[PDB]
Amino acid sequence: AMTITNSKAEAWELIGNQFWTIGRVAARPSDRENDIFLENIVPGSTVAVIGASTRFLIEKALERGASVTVFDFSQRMCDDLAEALADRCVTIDLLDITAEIPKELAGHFDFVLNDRLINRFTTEEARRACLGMLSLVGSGTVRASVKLGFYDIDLKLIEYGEQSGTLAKFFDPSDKTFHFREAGDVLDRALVPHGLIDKPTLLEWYRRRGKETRFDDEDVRALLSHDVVNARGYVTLEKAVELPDAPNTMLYQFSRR
Ligand SMILES: C[S@@+](CC[C@H](N)C(=O)[O-])C[C@H]1O[C@@H](n2cnc3c(N)ncnc32)[C@H](O)[C@@H]1O
Repeated sequence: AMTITNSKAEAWELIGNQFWTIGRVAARPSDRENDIFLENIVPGSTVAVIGASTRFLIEKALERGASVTVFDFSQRMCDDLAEALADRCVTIDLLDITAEIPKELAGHFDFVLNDRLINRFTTEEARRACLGMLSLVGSGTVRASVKLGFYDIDLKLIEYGEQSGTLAKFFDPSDKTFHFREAGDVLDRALVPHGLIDKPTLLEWYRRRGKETRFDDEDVRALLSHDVVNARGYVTLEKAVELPDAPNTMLYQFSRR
């Protein structure tokens, strides 16, 4: 019942294992990218993955010898993941990274990884999230990739919502936040192929997904330097790398010590 405080979790009850079985292939890290997420991580390391959907990244983490805990705010996601890994030794917990971290977990991980999870946030949600990741790692490293600029669907959203003159109703240009459930009829028209998941399932997933903010590189930097994220010590961006396969996707490694 943390789905009361965060109704976005409802969006992922809809999807479950479909995300990595029939979802858009490019919407998860490639083999190479799993490897980049994991560099200099060695057997024995404690690693937290936020997003139980990143099933193959989690599986390379375990194969590498790391002690992996997965966090996700959706019960089905946890359940389908625990099913796919029933033979492996791994901890899977129900948690909302934008909620305040349980004290029993502060500074408990060497690494916190997530792939394009920040894209599932609004700006104030993403600020809270980054704080949570930092809270988890204590003096460890956070590696978080972010997809930059607009999604293909965004381009249909602008177009088909301009012609309709509804664009301002569901898109805020101040920080580039979309409200999908509020484009109404435009959403249906703009939907693009996400692997082999069908239109009814997409539409609903989008509608349940709430608001989402789009980021440019300057936007991710502004987020990381924001007072809310530095409220408990100052943050350091150690590096930022443009990923090979994924779509204009920058991976950011940061910490606060
Ligand atoms: C990893 S992110 C998006 C990128 C894509 N799913 C991937 O694996 O590359 C989506 C996953 O994170 C989870 N998630 C989204 N928002 C969350 C939040 N606020 N707290 C915890 N988990 C969240 C969702 O349940 C979903 O499993």
